[PDB]
Amino acid sequence: TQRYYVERPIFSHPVLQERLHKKDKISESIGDKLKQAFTCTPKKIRNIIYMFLPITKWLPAYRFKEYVLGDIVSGISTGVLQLPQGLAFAMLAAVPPVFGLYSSFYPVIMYCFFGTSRHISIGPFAVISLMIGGVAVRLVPDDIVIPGGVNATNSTEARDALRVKVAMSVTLLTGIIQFCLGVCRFGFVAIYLTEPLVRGFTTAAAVHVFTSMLKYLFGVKTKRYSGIFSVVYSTVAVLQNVKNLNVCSLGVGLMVFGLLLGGKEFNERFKEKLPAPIPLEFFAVVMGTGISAGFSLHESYNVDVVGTLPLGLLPPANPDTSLFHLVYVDAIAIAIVGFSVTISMAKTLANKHGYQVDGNQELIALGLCNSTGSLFQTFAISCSLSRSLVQEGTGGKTQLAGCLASLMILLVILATGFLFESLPQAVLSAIVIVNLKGMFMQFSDLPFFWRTSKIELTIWLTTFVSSLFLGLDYGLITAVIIALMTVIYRTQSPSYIVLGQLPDTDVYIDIDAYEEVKEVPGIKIFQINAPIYYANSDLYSSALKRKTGVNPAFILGARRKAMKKYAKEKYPPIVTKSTLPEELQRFMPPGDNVHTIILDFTQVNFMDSVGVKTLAGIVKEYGDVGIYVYLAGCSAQVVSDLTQNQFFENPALLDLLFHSIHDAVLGSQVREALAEQ
Amino acid sequence: TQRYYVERPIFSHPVLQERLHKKDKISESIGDKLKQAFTCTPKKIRNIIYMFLPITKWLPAYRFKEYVLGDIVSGISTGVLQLPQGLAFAMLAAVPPVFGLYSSFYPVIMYCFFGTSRHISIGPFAVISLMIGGVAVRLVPDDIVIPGGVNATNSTEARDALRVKVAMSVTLLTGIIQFCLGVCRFGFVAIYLTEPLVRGFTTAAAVHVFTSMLKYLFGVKTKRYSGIFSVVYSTVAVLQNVKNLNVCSLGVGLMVFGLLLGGKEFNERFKEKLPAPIPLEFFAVVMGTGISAGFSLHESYNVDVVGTLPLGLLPPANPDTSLFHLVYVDAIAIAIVGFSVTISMAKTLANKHGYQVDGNQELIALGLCNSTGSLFQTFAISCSLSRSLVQEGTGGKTQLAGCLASLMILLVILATGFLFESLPQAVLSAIVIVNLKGMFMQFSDLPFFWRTSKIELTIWLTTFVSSLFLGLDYGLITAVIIALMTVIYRTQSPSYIVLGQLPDTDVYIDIDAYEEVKEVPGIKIFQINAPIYYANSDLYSSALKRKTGVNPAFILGARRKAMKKYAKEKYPPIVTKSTLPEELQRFMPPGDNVHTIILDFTQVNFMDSVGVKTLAGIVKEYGDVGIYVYLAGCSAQVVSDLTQNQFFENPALLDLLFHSIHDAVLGSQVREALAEQ
Repeated sequence: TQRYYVERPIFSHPVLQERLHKKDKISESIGDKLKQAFTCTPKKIRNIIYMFLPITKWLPAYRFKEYVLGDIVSGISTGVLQLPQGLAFAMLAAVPPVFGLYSSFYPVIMYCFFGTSRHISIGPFAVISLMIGGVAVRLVPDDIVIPGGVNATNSTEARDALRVKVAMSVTLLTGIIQFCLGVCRFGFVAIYLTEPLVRGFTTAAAVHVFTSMLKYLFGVKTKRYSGIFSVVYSTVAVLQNVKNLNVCSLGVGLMVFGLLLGGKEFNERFKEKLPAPIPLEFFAVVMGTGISAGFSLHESYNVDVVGTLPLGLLPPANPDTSLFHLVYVDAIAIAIVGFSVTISMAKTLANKHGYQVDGNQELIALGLCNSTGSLFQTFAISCSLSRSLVQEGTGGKTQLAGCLASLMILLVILATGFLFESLPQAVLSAIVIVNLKGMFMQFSDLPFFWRTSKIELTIWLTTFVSSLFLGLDYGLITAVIIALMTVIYRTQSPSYIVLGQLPDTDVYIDIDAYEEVKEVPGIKIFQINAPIYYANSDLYSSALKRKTGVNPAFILGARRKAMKKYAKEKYPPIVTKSTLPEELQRFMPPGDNVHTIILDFTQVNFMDSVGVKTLAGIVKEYGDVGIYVYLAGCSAQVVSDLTQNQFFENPALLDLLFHSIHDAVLGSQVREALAEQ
Repeated sequence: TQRYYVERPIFSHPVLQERLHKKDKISESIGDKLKQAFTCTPKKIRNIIYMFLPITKWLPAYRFKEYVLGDIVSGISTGVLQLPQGLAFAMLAAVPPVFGLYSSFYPVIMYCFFGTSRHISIGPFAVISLMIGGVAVRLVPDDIVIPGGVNATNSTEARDALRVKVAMSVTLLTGIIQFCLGVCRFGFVAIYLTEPLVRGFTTAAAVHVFTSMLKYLFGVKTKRYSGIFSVVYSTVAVLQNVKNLNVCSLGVGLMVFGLLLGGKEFNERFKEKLPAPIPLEFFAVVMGTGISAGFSLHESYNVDVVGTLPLGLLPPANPDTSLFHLVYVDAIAIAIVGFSVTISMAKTLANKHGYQVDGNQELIALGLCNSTGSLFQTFAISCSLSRSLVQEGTGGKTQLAGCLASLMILLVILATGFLFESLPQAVLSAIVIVNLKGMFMQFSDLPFFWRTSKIELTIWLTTFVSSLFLGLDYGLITAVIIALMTVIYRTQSPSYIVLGQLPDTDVYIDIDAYEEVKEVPGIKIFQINAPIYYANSDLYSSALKRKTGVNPAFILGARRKAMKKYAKEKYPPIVTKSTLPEELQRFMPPGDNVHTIILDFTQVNFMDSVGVKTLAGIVKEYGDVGIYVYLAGCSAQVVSDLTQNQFFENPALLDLLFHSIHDAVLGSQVREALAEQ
C-alpha cells in the first residue's frame, strides 16, 4: 500500500445526515429569468444578429491568398460536379433542367447569406426529386392529358407545368414548416438521429438513386411507386421491358463510365498542379457534346437527349393559396425528411474540424431557402447527396466558395445554352453513379459494428431495410422509433452480476469473472447495471432470486414441510424484519445460512413507483423470511424518490441504506457479530 | 472511526489487471441447450401439463368448508352483479341479450378450465361492445335495410344477424391471434404497460361507458363514432336531442339509483350475516320487474324495455371463411386491445396475495375462450370492467367460484325468461353507473403523483387524453410509445452534479447540496446520473464545460490573445497529453490552475460508439489544453466496449482509468506532487 489509507467510521445513511446539513437551495425566482432583453442592449442584439447572420465575420475577417484560392477551387469544382447532378435531379423530377438550375443557384445564395456551416455544398438531394416524381404520379395525373386545344404529340407541357406548380406548393409548405421549426429552437431533434442512422440511410438513398439511374439509362417508361416494394416494383418494371430497346444508350453510358474511370486513375495515381489539382469530370461533358454534334451519332441510332433548355431567367411568383388543403400530409412528410437529412449532413460535417454549428440556425436557413425558391419558381433542395464530400476534399474554407460556384453556374447558363443543349440522359446518369459509388464504397461498416456490437448491427440493418423498401419518410420514422427501442432493450436486458471480494481490500467484482476474488460468509451481493423503471422491474426480482439461488418462497415451503415431517415423530409498531421460526431441527435442507442480502445501487441511475413497490415487496419478503437486506449507494436520487413514495415510516429502513458497498459489508459483519450473544 | 480501515495501494486499472487473471468463461456450447426434451420424461410432460392445466391442483387439493363457502358466495355475488352487466353490454353491442349471456356463460367455463388466476370474474368488457358497435356501424350498414321480402316495421333482425356474424368473425380472429401470441410466450409485452397506464386507461374506459349509458338512458338514436372526438360527437349528438323526449326513463333511472344508494348505505354502515353478508343489487331487479308488470307503468308512458329474450341455447357454428380479408385491421386492433386490458387486469390482481400468474398461460386461455365463443355463437370477453374488483371483496379463493356462477346464470336463463322479459334499458344503465363510480372513486391518484413526480403526471394525463379522445386502440399504442419516450427523456435530461469531498474521508458529494463538504485544489469532479448513448451525448459535453466552468476553447483563445498582447511589448509515437505553452506571463486571466478533470462513471450503466467518439474527443482536447482527465469506475462494461471501439493504442489511456473515485483523487495528487520537481 503506497497510499489510500482511510480509517473512517461506519456511515450507513443516518450517520451522514446527522453529520450533515443542507446548505441553501437558492434559485432564480419568478420574474428574474427574463431581465436581460426588453431594453436597448446593444450587446444582446449584436450577439443575436451574430448568431443569425454569420456573415458579420467573413468580409471583416478574411485572408488574401489562402482563402481566395481555396474558395475559388472549391466553388469551381463543386459547380462542375453539381451541374450534371442538377440536370439529373431535374429530369428525375421530370421537369426541364432550368428548375434544377434554379435550385442550384438561388438557394445556394440564400444559404451563403444564411448558415453557420463552412464546408458544405448546399444543393438539391435525390430522394427529394424522388418524392417529386411520386407526387407527380400520385397527386398529379400521368396519362390523363387534358386537351387544351393544340393536342401536340406530347402536350404534357401542361402536365409538366402542373408538376412544377405542385412542386412549387409543396416546397413552399416545407420551407415554411422548416422556418417554424427553426424559430422554436429545435436541436433536440437533431441529436435523436444517430451516426449509424445517417450512414445506413445514405446507403438506402444511394441504392434508390442507382435504381432510378438504371431506369433512365435506356428509356423505359414504366410506373413510379412510393409504397411497399416501391423500388422493387420499379426495378422489375424496368427488367420486364429492357430487351433490344436501346443499345446506343448503353454504349455511350459504358464508354463515358470508362472515361470516368480513366480520370479516376489519372487523378488518383498522382496529385499534381498543372493538368488538374482537383479531379474533375467536365471533359466527359466535352466529349459527349462532341460525339453528339460533330460525330453526330444521335441519328446513327435515333437516340434521344436532354432536349431543349430554355435560355433565360424568371420573375418571382407565389403558389396558389387554395390548393394546400389536400396536399398537407405529403408536404409535412417532405419537410420532415428534408430537415432530417439536411441537419444530419450538417452535424456530420460540423463535427470535423475546430468549428461547431448550431442546427436551429441551419434550420431557419434551409426554411428560408426553400420558401424563397418556391417564391422564385424553384423547388427546394438539401445539404448534399455526395458533393458536400467533394467540397470537403476541395477544402472549401468559407461559404464564399458556394457563392462563387452558383454565380459560375448562373453565368454559364445565361451566357450559354447551346453548347450543352444536346446531351443524352445517360451521361448525367453515369456521373451520378460515379458519385454514388464514391459515397458508398466506405459504406461497409458492417464488419466494424460486427466486431463492435450486436446493437449496431440491429439498428443499421433495420434502418436499411425500412428505408429501402418502405417510404423514405416511413423508413426514417420507423428507424428512429426502433433506435429508441434499442435503447430500451439495452436497459431491459441488463448484465446481472454477483460480486465477490478482492482479498483484504474493499473492492468487489463478479466472481464468475475471476478466480482470485473470494466470497464473504452469510453475505450475497447482487449488482445491477441498469435502472429500475416500470418495465425493467419484475424480471429483476426474478434474476435476483435466480443468480443468488435464494428463492425465499422455496425457503418458506421447505421450512413448512420440514416442520411437518418433524411433527410426525408506537405509531408504526411494526418490526421491519422477522426472525427464523426454525427450531434447529435435523430436517433442514443443505442450504447455506446466508443471512443478509446486499444490492448495489451505485450503478442505478434512477428509480420509479413500480420499482419502489417491487423493492418494498422484496425487502419485506426477505425480512419475513428472516434474511437481512442492505442497500448500497444512498446518494441523492434513490433516497429522494424512495422517500417521496410511501416507503418509510421513519423505520430502520433508513438504516438499510449505505453510501458504500464495503460500508454495508462491514455494517452487516458488525450486526452479525453483535447478534452473536 | 469504529471500523473500515483499508490501507490498500493505488489501483488505477492496470494495477488490477496485472494483479488479476480471468477464470474460464465456460458456457453451454452448441447442441446442449435442448438435451431435456425429445424423450419420454414423465417429469417434463408432467410439469408442462401442470403449467398448462392448473386444474391438477384444485380437486386433489381442496378444502371442505372455507373453500366451499367462499366459492359459493363469490360465484353468486359475481353472477348477480354481471347478469345485468351482460345485458347492458349486449344492448351496447346492439345484439339481443342472449349473446351477452353466452359470453357470460361459455368463456367463464373455458377459463375455469384454463387459467392460473384465482381471484378474477372473467367476463365481457365494455369497450369491447363499443368497438362492436363501431364495426356494426362502419363495416356493417346501419340505415340500409335490404328488403328480404317481409319488410317489417323493423326488419333489422337481418341487420342484427349481420352484426352477430361480423362480431362472430372478429371474435374468432382475435381469439386465434391471442392463441398464436400465447404459444410464443409473450410476457415481455405484459410488463411494457405500467401501473399508471392501467389506472388512467380504466378511467377512460369508465368515462366512455358513462357516455354510452347516458345515451341509452333515454332512447335518442344518433350516430356512433370511433374517431377524433368520437365520444365528444356522441355526447353532443345526445345533447342536441334530449328535450321533452322521455321522462319515464329518467324517473325510473333516478329512483333505481336512489334504491342503489340506499343499498349502498345499508350494506356499508353494517356488515352482518343475516340479511346479506354481501352487498347485492338483485332487489332492484325485483322492484323494476314489479313496477313494469304489477304497477304496469310501461303504457303509463308508452315507455320501452329490453324486449324479447329468446329462451334456449344454440348449437356451435363456424364463421364464414371468405370474409376475413377486409376485416383484418379491425380484428387485429381488437385482439391487441383485448390482450392489453386482460393481461393488465391479470397482473394487477396476481400481484396481490401470495400467488403469481404467468401471463402466457392466461393469454392462451383467453385466446381459446374467444375462439370457442366464436365457434359457440358468442362474442369474445375480457377479464373484467369492475366485477373482478367485486370478486376481490367476495374472496373468490378458487376458480370454482366463477364456474358455479356461470352455471347459476345458465340455469336461470334456461329455466326462466319470463320473469325478466320486461325490463327497461335504464335499470341496467344505473347498475353500470354504480359499478363505474365504485371503480373510479379511487381514480384520484393525481395528488399522489403530483406529490410524487412530474413524470407520472405526464404519463397519466397523456394516456387519459389519448385514450378518451382518440381510439382506445390508438390511445393505447400512443400511450405506450409515450411512456417509452418518458423513459428516454428521463435519461435525456439527467442531473449533472459537481462533487466535493467530505473532509478527511474518501466520500464525495455535490457541493451545492451541502456546506460541510469541501473542494480539492486543481481538481474538478463531474458526476453523471445517466448513461451516454448516442442521444444523451453532446449536451453532456456542454454541461461538463458549463458546470465545470472550464471552456477549453475559451482557454485556447485566452492564451492566444494574451500572448498576442504580450508580443506588442515507436508504433503510436504520440503523447496523449500536451503541456502548457504559456511562458508564465502577467496577461493570464484570473482563472484557477485546475489541472485535472475527473468524471465519475460508477453511475454510468453502459456506453456507445457515439459516446466513445465524444469521450475520445473530450479527452484529447483537454490533453491538448494541458489539463488532465481521469475516469472512475473501470469495472467491466465501460472498459469492455471502450476497448471494443478503436479507443486505445495501448496508451496511458489505460492509466486514465480508476476503479474508485477517491483512488483517482489520490492518483492525481501523487501525479501532481511528482510533477513538482
